[PDB]
Amino acid sequence: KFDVEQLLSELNQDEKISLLSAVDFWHTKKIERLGIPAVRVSDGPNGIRGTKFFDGVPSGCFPNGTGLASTFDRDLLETAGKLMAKESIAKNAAVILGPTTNMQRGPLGGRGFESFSEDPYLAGMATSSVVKGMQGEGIAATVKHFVCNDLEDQRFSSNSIVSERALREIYLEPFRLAVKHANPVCIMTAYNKVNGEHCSQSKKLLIDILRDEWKWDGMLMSDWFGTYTTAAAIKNGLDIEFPGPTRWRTRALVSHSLNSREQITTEDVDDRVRQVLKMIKFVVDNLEKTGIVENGPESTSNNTKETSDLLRKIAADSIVLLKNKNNILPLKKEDNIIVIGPNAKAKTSSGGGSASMNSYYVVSPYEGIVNKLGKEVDYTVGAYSHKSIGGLAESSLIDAAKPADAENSGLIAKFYSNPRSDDEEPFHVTKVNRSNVHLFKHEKVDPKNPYFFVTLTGQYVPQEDGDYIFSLQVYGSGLFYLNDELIIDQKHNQERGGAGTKERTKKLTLKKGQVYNVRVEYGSGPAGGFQAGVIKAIDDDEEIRNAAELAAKHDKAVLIIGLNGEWETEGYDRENMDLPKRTNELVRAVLKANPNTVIVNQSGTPVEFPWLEDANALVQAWYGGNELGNAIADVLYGDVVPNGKLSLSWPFKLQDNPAFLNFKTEFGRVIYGEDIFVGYRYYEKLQRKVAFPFGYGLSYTTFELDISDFKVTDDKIAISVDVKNTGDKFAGSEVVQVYFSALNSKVSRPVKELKGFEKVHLEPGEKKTVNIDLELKDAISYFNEELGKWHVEAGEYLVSVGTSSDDILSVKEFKVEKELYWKGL
Amino acid sequence: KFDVEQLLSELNQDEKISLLSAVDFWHTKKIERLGIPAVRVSDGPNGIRGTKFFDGVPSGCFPNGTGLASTFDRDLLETAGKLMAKESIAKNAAVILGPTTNMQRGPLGGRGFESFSEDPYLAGMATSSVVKGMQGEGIAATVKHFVCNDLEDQRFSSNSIVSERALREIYLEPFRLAVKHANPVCIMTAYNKVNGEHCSQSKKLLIDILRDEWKWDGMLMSDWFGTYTTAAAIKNGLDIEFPGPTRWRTRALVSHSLNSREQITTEDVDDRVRQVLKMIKFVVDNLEKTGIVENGPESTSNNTKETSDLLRKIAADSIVLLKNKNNILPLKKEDNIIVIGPNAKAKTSSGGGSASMNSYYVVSPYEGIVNKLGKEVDYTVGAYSHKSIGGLAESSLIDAAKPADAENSGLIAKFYSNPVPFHVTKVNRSNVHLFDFKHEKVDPKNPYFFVTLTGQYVPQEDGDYIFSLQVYGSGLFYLNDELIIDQKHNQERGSFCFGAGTKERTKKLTLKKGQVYNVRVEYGSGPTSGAGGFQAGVIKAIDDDEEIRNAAELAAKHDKAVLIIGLNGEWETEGYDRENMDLPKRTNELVRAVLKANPNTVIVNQSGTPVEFPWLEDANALVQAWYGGNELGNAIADVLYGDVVPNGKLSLSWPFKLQDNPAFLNFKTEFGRVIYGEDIFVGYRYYEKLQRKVAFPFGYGLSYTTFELDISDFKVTDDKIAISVDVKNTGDKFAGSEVVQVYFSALNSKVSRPVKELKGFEKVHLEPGEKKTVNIDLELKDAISYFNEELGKWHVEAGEYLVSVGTSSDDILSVKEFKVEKELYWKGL
Ligand SMILES: OC[C@H]1O[C@@H](O)[C@H](O)[C@@H](O)[C@@H]1O
Ligand SMILES: OC[C@H]1O[C@@H](O)[C@H](O)[C@@H](O)[C@@H]1O
Repeated sequence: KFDVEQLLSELNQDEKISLLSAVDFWHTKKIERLGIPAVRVSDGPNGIRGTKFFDGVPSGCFPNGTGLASTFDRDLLETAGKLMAKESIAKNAAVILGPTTNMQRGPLGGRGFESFSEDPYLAGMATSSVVKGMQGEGIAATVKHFVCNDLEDQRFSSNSIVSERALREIYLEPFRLAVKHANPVCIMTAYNKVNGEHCSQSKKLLIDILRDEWKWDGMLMSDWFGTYTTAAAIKNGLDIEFPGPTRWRTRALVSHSLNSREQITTEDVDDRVRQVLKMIKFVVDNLEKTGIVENGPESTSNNTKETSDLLRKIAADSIVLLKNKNNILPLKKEDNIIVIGPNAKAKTSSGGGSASMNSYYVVSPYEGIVNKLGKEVDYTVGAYSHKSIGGLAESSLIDAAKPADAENSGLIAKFYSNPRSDDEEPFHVTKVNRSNVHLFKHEKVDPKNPYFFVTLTGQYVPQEDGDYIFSLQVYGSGLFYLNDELIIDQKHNQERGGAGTKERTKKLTLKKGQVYNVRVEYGSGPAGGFQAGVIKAIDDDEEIRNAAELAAKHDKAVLIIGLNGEWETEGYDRENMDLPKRTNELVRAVLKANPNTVIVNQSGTPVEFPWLEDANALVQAWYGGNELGNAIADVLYGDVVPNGKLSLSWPFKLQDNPAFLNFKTEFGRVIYGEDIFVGYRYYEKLQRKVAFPFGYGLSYTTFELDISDFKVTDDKIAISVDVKNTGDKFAGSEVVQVYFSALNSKVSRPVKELKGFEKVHLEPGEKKTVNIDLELKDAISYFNEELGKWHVEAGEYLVSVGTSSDDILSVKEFKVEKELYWKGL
Repeated sequence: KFDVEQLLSELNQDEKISLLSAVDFWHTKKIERLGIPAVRVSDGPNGIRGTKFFDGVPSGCFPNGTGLASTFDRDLLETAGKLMAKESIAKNAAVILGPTTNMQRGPLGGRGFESFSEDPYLAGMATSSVVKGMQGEGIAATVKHFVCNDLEDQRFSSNSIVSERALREIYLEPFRLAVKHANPVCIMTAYNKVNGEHCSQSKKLLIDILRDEWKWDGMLMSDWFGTYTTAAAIKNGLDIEFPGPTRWRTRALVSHSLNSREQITTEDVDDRVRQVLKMIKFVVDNLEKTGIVENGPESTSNNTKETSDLLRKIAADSIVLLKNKNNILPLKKEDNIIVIGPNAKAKTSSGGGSASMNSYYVVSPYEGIVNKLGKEVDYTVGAYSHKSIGGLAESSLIDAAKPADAENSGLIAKFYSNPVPFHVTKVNRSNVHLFDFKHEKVDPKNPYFFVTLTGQYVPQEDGDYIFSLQVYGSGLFYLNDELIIDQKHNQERGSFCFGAGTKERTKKLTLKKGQVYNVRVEYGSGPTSGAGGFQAGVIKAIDDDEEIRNAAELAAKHDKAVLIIGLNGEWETEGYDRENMDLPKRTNELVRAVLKANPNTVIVNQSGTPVEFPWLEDANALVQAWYGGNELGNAIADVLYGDVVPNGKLSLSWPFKLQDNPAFLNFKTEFGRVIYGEDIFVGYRYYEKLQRKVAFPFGYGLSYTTFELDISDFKVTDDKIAISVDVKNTGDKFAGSEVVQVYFSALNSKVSRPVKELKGFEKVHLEPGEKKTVNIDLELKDAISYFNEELGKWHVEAGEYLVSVGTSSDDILSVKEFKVEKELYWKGL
């Protein structure tokens, strides 16, 4: 018993106002007097960070959305969201800030890795599965970012200018599917504008569509700081401003607007408060099922074998095999192999930003291979591809003459009020594990005028002789000292490189075995952050040469390449679709030296493979979460048979893509020039060849399918597809994909549209039948912009059933006589 | 060598934003780096209160605006300007929040008293004159409130709905006249809306009209808290938010708006900042001439004879003699008088609100007469008419074991952060006004504190005493540590604190003459149940029926009775409007009784706006004094006795009955709106068009001498009208001033006009038999235009016009016609 209307009747005006914003970054407002508790929310869509970045409680990191979507497996995505709920309860977060489902209208989007698919049906069913899995556990979902936050560049002001047809068919559509099938408890409004109006105060989006048309009854929260007005946001449907303390909705701003008849009425305030109360009721109603403790502690209690195995399956099923000539794959355990490449020993579990977290652990691909084979594995780096140098904390000690324990590994961070007599004391001390230090709450730290200083210390011991490059990045100020000798100055002259500085570096000749003193004196942000790193310097030409040489001296090479969460991050978009640095040269040399090299690529979004024609085996890993390396091993050796399909089009070159010319905010606007033609919708219409198309992925076995039954009423389509593993060696899963085409429509349309899919597991020689039933209106409508309505048009239509958007294997023609106009769900 | 553009180029973005709001109730932002000092500003339009209300430095209270305009004396008004400036310097206020020129479309307006006149011409010229005086002495004026802040009711939300023609002709006009002749340094935007949009964010008012059309380059400040958006107020031309600390213009609100492309660009901000820079430049460029000292102290250095001379004079010339049958006046020293009435011994210097201040002294009328004759004068109170009961601090002592001295005369006030001491201040005024109470240990954003109020009280009489408590916050009143008055439990809504505080709660007790009693008031400030305030008071109860009789009989045994009546600054105040035009309580019944027993009585009324005199027909001598400021009593004497020959003329129409007024049915905010239904027909323009008779018509007042005039030269050119008027004091006993008023009529206009409109005036002082000539020059377009709403331009229409020269709107003595051959349409100034 938490009663929304009786509480609305009992709250005073000031309490009403106080419910319309969050208290701090993660919490709503407790109202002891009426039994209304504070609710914790937490990022993000691929696992749960909890209440802090710096010194964060470790957690279960899932694979990233585009990887998730590539499973084409609702049941699994549903399991995944169920796991995300357990991870959340472990952090005592009653509400998750995920899934994310904006749209990769082009490939360069900085958060492209974080959403699901360029296809609105796949995005919407992925979204709907994850939310259903979260909410079945009684943890609330927050679908974000509503809507058209499809690039990062200047997102707070960016105006997405988009027709009502593209808006309905591509960008609103995954939210519609999620609402219709999963009823999320919350939605987060976007930072941007749509057609001139910030989403967070758009009556069209937040009220006309979400409320009047869809009848969705959940709670809208702003993206963080993504509120832009006092009264209009309240009038126009933004239920709660995050984070607190409130900027736009103080008691004085709000009640002054009420008393002065400016814009809003008490009815507007109530309407927003009611919606907050309903989200609160969902949380309180599930407290018995979840065990959430208000302002409770955060643990690593979900860090179990059950969780590890599941994160492993999810990661392995995300992987997409893109090429496999000559049976390079699977590898045999007895193959003589070398592992090469910049991503080989990296732990690229996620993209950057709010979706990232602190992990229990991350298994590198190298380690995955080591674990697989149960012994040492030859290795060479081949080339570097980092955006900035980190790795200092990850390879440092407090006192070198003590063993590399967990208690002794890392750096000590000592916080100070002043930068001081011998006798000032640290007001906080933390063991620092990761080099990038992100800021953070303390009583000696003034909330929004936060001035403090960090003394970061430890010992670094070189494992090889030669040159080593040290680095510092600060937002604020700091100085780097090695053996109490200044080596890098980020105090005196500063250059912006997005709020903070450019990396400054110092190359130094060091000696294997010897203990050097690392001390970094940092100055608080005027809330801040910094990164002191170190990397062993290499001779790039010689290292390419070496990797080539080594590759020639082994049967097989495994080259692990790609991008990382610094190249793909909330905050900015990519400049280009290139792999970094000398990667491409590394790859050319290795392919020349051993043509039977398997290439495994980790990225959230497409990259150009210029050497593609010479690459005989190519695997798309994605960013795999905690178990990424094990999952990769599973696929390479065939303990998992690759079963993922691309959730994205993979064009040859950046210029081929439909958003090539409009993927930048210029004069504050982004024109959606391609209209409905996004992803494969674009490339099939132009008949432009791509490297790999939507829905593509190979297996180690072969499959065949046909429509084995088909029926249409005036209202419905039922289709039965027979699928069979025609191989005699591997069991495996195939993804049946159902596309619709209009054969004689008055209106321009995509060549075909995904409207169904089923994933089916088959032992060698096994045959199964999957059923796919849809209401016509789901399958064949388009949005009629002039009439302001969806339209099931009379005509002839074709269903195409296949294993990719290209690989169509069975079709059926049918007729539609019953025309229908509609709105809503 | 303060260079507006150099500074604007130099300020960083956070410095820019910090300029767009004030730091506290009274100061702008110091930018030390750039030698931009904190400008102090101060209320009000009739005297300079200074930086605090409670425990405030005493000042020179001028008479209230309707009084001032009644002088019809530009020179004298310009002189009061200078005096106001000098009083401003004494307080280290570089900027004055005045003059006030909203418009008495009806008589009931809470701040009716504060403005000048229902006449756009009179109010414009009074405004211009007062402003010229102020700014010749280098102190900046702030003409307020722009615009249509014409009742008090719900004024933060009130939507003044008014045609463009009325807007232009009546409400905007006095601002137009002030900008045109006087160029005030600042203007203050009104709290209210005009046709659906809050003044403080109306592009139409603040930019299209004020900037684009009039070309005025001053700075716009908000009324206090009257900002309602972050970005739209910045974009639509509101230069600075008052008071600090900012609500709508925090560095975060503004810079988030800018960075998120929400509504405002950096241009808009520059544009605001710039105007602010100019106001500051004015102040800086006059620091030598004025000697103002940034965050300076507050002195009473101007409490001087010279200054008192002038207040006495300005007060004297504001008085309007309305009736004088049978030569009851001037009173003669040898006359046997008794002074009677509710306002005889009271000190009603001003109207209520931000116009008020702490005075050096107020000479009551009773005292004024005492001073003139120099002997005890017989008196009886006659009746009470206070709205609420005060007095308690005034007539009390810290220790009963001491004499009635300076620092023993008051109560002690102690301030705690917990209920029952950061500050201790000795209190002499019963109204404890905490609105701008500042303190190191008080949060301006949340002013949470308590007051214990203490001292002892000694009654000079035997009977019932009525005690009173009034609060905004919470209060408890104990006499002798016994609970007598409860303002904690079940509060009601009444008129205290601009209508926000409590109804008066009182306790009748029996007391003993000379007996010491203990007074303890325990007060919680506003946040505990704006900082707020409270009032504890006491008054001697009277037999109300007997007290009338007593006065009536006493009046009968004297040659002449002097009956002092009217309102005061609790009946008439910022914050709410009057409910009716009635004299308070048993006042009328006193006058009916006194008039019947002694037909030789002079009534002196004090009000800022009209009241009904239902016994008008029986009163033979009737004088209107307004609210006279410090020298109010001495000025009443001067005119009563003929040392000043009454010379004021009414700034307002004075109808017989409230129902008679144009705004009878729409002088209340309803559904957040006020429909200005009478359109241009405001004041005399209403009455003359309806041929409705009034008790006393606009521009009316008597003398103790007689006058005649005629037009002795009349010339028309293309742009100008020259008129000459010969005026003679045709009496033989008294020297005096007559006011020549010049009105205009359109005779065959295509458009409904008023019967005539005030367009020029002159005051001329004439010894018995003296004749003089006065010369009025006016530009044609400014005399005879109406606003053509359809074309959105002023129109000088072809046809015939009539000029009426008279000594009131109802006493035309001479006329002249001219023809206008060719029309002109025009905008601007
Ligand atoms: O980190 C909290 C939130 O902040 C914003 O930066 C992001 O756009 C959201 O996706 C995220 O949930
Ligand atoms: O004191 C500052 C301001 O206070 C407000 O209450 C009044 O409306 C203004 O006229 C005055 O100048």
